[PDB]
Amino acid sequence: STDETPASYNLAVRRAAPAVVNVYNRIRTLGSGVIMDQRGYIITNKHVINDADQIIVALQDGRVFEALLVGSDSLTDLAVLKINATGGLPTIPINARRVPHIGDVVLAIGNPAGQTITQGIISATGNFLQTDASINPGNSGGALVNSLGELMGINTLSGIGFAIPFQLATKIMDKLIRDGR
Amino acid sequence: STDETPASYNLAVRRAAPAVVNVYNRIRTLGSGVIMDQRGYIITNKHVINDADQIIVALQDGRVFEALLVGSDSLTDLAVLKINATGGLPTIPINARRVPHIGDVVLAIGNPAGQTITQGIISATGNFLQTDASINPGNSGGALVNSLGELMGINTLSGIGFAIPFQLATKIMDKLIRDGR
Amino acid sequence: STDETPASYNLAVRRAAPAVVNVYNRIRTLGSGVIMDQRGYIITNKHVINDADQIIVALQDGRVFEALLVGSDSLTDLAVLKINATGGLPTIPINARRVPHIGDVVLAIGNPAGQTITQGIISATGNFLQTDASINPGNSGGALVNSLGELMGINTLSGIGFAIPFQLATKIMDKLIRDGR
Repeated sequence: STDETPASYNLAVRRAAPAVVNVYNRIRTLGSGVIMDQRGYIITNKHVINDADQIIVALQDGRVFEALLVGSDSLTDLAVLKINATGGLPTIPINARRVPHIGDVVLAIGNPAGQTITQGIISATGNFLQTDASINPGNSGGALVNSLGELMGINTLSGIGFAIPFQLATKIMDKLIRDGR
Repeated sequence: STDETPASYNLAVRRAAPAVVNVYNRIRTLGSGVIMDQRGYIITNKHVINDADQIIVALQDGRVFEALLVGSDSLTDLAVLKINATGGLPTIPINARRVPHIGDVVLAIGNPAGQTITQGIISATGNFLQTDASINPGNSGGALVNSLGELMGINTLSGIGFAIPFQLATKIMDKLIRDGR
Repeated sequence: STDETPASYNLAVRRAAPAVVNVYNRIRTLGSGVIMDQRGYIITNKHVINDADQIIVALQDGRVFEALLVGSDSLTDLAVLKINATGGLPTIPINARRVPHIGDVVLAIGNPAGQTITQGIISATGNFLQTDASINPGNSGGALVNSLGELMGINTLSGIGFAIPFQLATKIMDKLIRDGR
């Protein structure tokens, strides 16, 4: 037993969990969020930031920034936030070439802090992406990733949970960065 | 990440999901079902077909047949249906030599349409077979299969779900084909 | 399909399930328990044994002993029991060198009898250890183990379940064996 290695998805956790953050109002805990790029853009659910006097974001490595709302799309309950990149921001691994398949193992990473991670599969490929991984306020707005750590979706609320396919989330983010809502 | 392959049970989905079908009344959605053989026999739960004026079955590939009730067993809540085989029916993979073991990974495949798939293990080998895979109306009457795609059980209703061991389901089906109920 | 082997965690079940036992009052079913050593010591939840006129323990191999309460810690809801070792007691595999990581696959083994086993991962490493494996009265007081079979925690009550890290459980047990509560 000692020589052999336990089955684990910790690899995906190490690669992806650093990029998932807390999101607060100023002090209340709103929900989770995901760092998408070095520029300092962050995706979260619209309902999380719907009534925020001031928005604060907290990484797992201890850093704490203030975020400004870039914009939101009601239809997808998504919202993009912006923060100053110190130089060295942890970003969510993304693979635009990866094709999500039904039955793929997925971890739902959320940060209501500690950090909570649940495991499931893709029930139905994205309409949105379905998974039997628990999706709750604690991980709403966080990332859904495969065993590799590659972003599959953004966890959203409202036995089956829902995430927004990463391809669509990318596109919505871009269009929100350029135009606004 | 791009070079490497995600952990997935999609293999089992491709092998088994084609054989799981919808079941309707004529238009209401009754539940799920499983194609067992080329002859055109289909297992579903008795409660699904309990009050059907007319029974319709819908495959994932787009075909739609009418089904006639062969018979049912109250004790197992099972029911066998019959449809004309076009020539080329997708059937549920079965291995009579395979011995289900506790801890075996299993996918519960149901078709309330899209098609919903959940993942778990065998908690207790069949009394019936137990699994922590979600078993709900959406997948009641559908198939439970291992990572290979081999039929383990027929999902049934009434944290733990229940499926009827494929060995018993086979036997009950045969006896219903010969005698009736 | 027949040549190939199903994905399974049955290995861990065979190695660990023998050591998980039933716990009764004398006849009511109280909960689950875990055999820790050849001496005949057994960990269970304090709430399970809180009001026991007489305590009985039942192994999976058919043997039935009476147990005496060594002591308990309210804070961890743990309780150590003692039974005469026949010679050949099945004990829960323990690895003091093993470091539990987030994302590790874990089976929650409980014995409300049959024996119920559920699967999940470590959401948060132990405060206590979190897992999305179902933790219910049926498996409260039982073992949580990895794919190897190595004890990770003692399942406890009160979408996320809780287990007491095996390192802490070991220490609490020792201190209860020496002093009492």
